[PDB]
Amino acid sequence: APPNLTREQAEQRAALLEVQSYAIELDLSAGAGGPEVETFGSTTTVRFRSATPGAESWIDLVAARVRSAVLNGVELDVSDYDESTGIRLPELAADNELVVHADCQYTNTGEGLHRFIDPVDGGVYLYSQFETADAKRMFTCFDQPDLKATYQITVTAPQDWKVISNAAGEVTDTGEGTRRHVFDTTKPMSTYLVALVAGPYAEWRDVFPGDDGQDEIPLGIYCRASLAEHLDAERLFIETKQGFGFFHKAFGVPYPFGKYDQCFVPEFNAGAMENAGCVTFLEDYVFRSRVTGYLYERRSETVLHEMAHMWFGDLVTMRWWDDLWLNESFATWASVLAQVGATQYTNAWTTFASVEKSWAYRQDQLPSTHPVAADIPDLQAVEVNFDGITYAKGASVLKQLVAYVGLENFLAGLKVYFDRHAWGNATLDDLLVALEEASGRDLSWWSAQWLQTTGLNMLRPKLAIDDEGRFTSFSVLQSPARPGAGEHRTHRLAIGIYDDDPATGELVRTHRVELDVTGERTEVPDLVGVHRGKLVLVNDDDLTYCTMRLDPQSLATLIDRIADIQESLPRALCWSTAWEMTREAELKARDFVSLVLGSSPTTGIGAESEIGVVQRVLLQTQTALASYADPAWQPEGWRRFAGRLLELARAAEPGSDHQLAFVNSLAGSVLGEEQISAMRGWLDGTAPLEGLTVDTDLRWGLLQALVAHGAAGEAEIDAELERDQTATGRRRAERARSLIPTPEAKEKAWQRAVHDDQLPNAISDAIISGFQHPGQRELLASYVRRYFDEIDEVWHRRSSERAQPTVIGLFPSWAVDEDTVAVADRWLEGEHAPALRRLVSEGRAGIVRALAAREFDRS
Ligand SMILES: [Zn+2]
Repeated sequence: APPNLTREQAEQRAALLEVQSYAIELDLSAGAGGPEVETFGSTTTVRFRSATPGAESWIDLVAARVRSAVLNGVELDVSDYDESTGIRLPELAADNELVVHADCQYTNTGEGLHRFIDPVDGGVYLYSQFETADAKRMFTCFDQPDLKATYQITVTAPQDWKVISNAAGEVTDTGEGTRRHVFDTTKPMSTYLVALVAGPYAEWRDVFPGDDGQDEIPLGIYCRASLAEHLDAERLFIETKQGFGFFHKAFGVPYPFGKYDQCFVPEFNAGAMENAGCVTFLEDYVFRSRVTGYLYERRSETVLHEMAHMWFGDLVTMRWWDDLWLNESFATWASVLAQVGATQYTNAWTTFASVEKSWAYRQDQLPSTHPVAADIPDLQAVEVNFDGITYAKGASVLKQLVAYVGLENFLAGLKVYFDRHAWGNATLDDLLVALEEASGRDLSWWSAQWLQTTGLNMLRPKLAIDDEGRFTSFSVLQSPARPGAGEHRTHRLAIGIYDDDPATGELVRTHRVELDVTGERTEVPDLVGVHRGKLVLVNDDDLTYCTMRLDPQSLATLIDRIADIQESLPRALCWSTAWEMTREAELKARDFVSLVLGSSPTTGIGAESEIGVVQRVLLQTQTALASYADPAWQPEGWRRFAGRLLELARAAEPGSDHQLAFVNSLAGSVLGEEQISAMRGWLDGTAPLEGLTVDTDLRWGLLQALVAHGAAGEAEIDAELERDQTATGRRRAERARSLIPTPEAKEKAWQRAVHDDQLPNAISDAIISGFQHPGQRELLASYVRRYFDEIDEVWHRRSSERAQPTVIGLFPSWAVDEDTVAVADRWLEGEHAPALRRLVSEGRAGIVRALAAREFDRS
């Protein structure tokens, strides 16, 4: 039970102490032994200064036992030691020295010095993970980011093992089964950035050739042995080299640490870690299969994300953890800049927009949303106060800060900031000021608008044109931020005009204006007299964080010309804007489906190069068919859609994501005779779609589609169960059982689902998962009113954790009716648990929204 350091405790210790250097010795000789090994030898010698001689302080440590601890000559009383209390340090001198001999535990969790035995070759692999505060599990330290120091690490290793750390080292053979690894003293670092990576790791090497004031850099890659066959080292070294050439130009600071080693470590909890000069990666980035291009891009971004930290995080580190959002956010942004600037992934801002940004917007519109910047009063707070929104929205708003300051200014203040604060600590405000100095902007209000609030502002353009089509006036209307306080933020955004390219007839940008948008209305005089083209795009370049609307004329053009938009970022914004206008009843549902389907499989989404956007659009199109479309037009809608899914898939590249995407969409769609015919053929080899590999997942999905339409019965599911029985498989089979279209099958599920008292929680969700379908609306009418009637008693019956998914999942979002809305209010009358009402409220709103759009579609 390690200590929950508080912001105050850290501030007080930071006030009093200044740490100079750490000397660490570790006995890892017993490490290559078997599971009975539980401890290792950690001897820490720390030199530090105190500015109130005679005061009492404390140093952090988490160990099995403490052999001895000797402050300034005196042997200290370790009899009472507990990890939650560390080591009190009374009678401090002005200059102190502490030596501590202890025995630390290896771990099997993510934290501290983690230990793993490869079940295949029996070899033992060690790695460390110290963020936020696990450094104390290896050595004695003041474990808080603002007491930086240099480290001199020496390890005694089994002789088969390599030992990688922050700095480069030298090895001398001990000839007793071991080797001794002495690593250079490092430059100053925080405790959680210290690395130790020890084992029989496969090892490559390469070097980034030095240039432009940047010295050469020794690079290496490591991974377990078994995994070494699948390591594309060549590729990784090219992407590492692209990054090092980019970042020192951009930042104006050469790589601060000596070499750059990157290790792929087993059982890694956190994906990647930016230990200085020793970056760690989870094993999923070692591609063991023919792998999709999105995975390469994602991996490329991840490598770049950690490399960025060398400067921002490792060279200048925060003071306390409430700047953790800024640290990761900046890195996220820097790595998309690098990808676009120096890698093959020149479409990176598009990916960012459809993946991280879209996700941020989705989260930020729910009632769960919270601001980026949270108060972090103690260490435990970090884990609960910063979540995905923090990071997804953090990156997106830092991108807008870059736009507002201006990129060249921003990069210019980065240099001031890295030089001003290098090998030291720094706050948000320390960086806002550097940026004020570089650009003359006033950012005193910025955090209060963007980091401390929630919700999105809408931007709608207000325009007028003359007989010639040239703007006579152009204003941007900003709406209050919702959900939230309702403030109007300040944006730097661009506006782009798109017109036919005479040579190709494709929509290309013919004009671009940038401006500060402020308050509830902003004028755009740079557009007066400019021809309005065919498409007017506010928030072009996706520089700001908002909800955008298209004018009526641009909207009409889009329906018939979206695939002709030459660039992917503008084309992705319109896919986004069209869906948001469908959600809000400004784009008729039927007209969104027409946007999506296009004239041909070569127009609309059939033409979208971007896999992320295709997936989202396909998913959103289904949602528009099931809920926003009008019942009269809906039967046709589904046929048109499943018709197009089928052609799109029978046209896509063979192992392509796009081909897979069209299959998976067809799977969840409502099908006609041919669709079922072809799909049935795909599970069999009767008529395989070429290149379409059918794994269990896809096979199960295809069957779930077959079974859901009556084309496949219980027997068909049952045999697939013989083909595969797994924890995942039972669930997958259970979902199929629930989908069969018969009241008896549904009746079984409601009771089994709602009422399986003794059913595993895995299975409950899988029983509900298949309980709904776009095409069984008639088959579910009974459960509309009964869910409301029943839920009360299950809420009182089941636990908090179990009950909420059942209410959310079985909420009758399939019945979009005034009747069902009326029933929601009817249920709403009786007093019920606030948490139960909390769900019915979210749930009811979805039905209401769907009904207003159902209506606009009729309009
Ligand atoms: Zn990060």
